[PDB]
Amino acid sequence: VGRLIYTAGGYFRQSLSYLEAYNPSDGTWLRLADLQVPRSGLAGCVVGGLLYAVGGRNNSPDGNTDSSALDCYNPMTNQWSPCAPMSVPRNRIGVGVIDGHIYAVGGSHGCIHHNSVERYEPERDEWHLVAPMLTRRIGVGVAVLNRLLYAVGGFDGTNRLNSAECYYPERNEWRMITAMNTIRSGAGVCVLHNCIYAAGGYDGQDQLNSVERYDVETETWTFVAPMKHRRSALGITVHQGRIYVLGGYDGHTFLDSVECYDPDTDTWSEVTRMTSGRSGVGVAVT
Ligand SMILES: COc1ccc(S(=O)(=O)N(CC(N)=O)c2ccc(N(CC(N)=O)S(=O)(=O)c3ccc(OC)cc3)c3ccccc23)cc1
Repeated sequence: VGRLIYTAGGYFRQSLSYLEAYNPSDGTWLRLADLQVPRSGLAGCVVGGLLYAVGGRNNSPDGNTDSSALDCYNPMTNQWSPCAPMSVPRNRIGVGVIDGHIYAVGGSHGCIHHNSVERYEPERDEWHLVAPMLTRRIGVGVAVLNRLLYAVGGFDGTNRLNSAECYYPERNEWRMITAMNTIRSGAGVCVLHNCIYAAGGYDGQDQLNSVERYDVETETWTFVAPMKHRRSALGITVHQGRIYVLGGYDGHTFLDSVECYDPDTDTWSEVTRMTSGRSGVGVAVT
């Protein structure tokens, strides 16, 4: 009865409003308060025991479906709360937390492919922009390791990317790192045991099940055990020293499948399934 896995938003026929907490130990799902606005291709994160949903794409009927919204969920009260919106709409967004601050990375607004990045301070409820990335990335994967922010893969508006870059907060500058072996957009990126994992995604022709991690020491991307299902636009997070992937699109079907990665045995495996297949969710743990 400790920490739970929270899934918010997603897509099936349209942008979804579901918020659902999964309990890995007893294997159950709990339906929570809906998002005030349905959104797909959003990102989730956690700061001070609070759940945030960032950007994405809503179901607005006026032609403006790209979201610039930031929303806060309080588990203790089951209340969603609107926060200060970002400086620009960011669909297919990537998020990372450093020292209690949320970084919104890349994403898209219509034909605009953001290389820009902004930082949200919960203690001030403010968004301030920082140094833009070296590359424009939508469908980018973001993760944080030792107070450094990594932007991985994506789509620069012309080509799908295998390249990755690193953000140094104390210098406000970006620095390219070693590229992935695989071209990936809409991948699952996270930090587990001092490595940066990149799972699934879309190489431009197929959805992927291959998985590779990055080591700062050797500066190399090496493959690990592949997922049971190819999937892009998947939700990802860590729980109890294991990696969890949620939903996604395999090319024909919006997956309800949920797989778990054991780094000690280098094994993947389905452990449960969501209440309904869906892609482009945001996920966090608290
Ligand atoms: C037509 O089927 C789909 C597929 C995915 C969705 S989604 O609701 O999920 N969604 C919507 C969004 N808010 O943008 C997303 C769509 C596409 C994404 N990719 C683009 C990118 N730059 O990463 S993707 O690389 O992953 C991809 C590529 C080709 C595909 O067709 C075979 C399918 C997906 C999204 C990437 C991340 C989050 C949402 C995406 C909905 C319907």
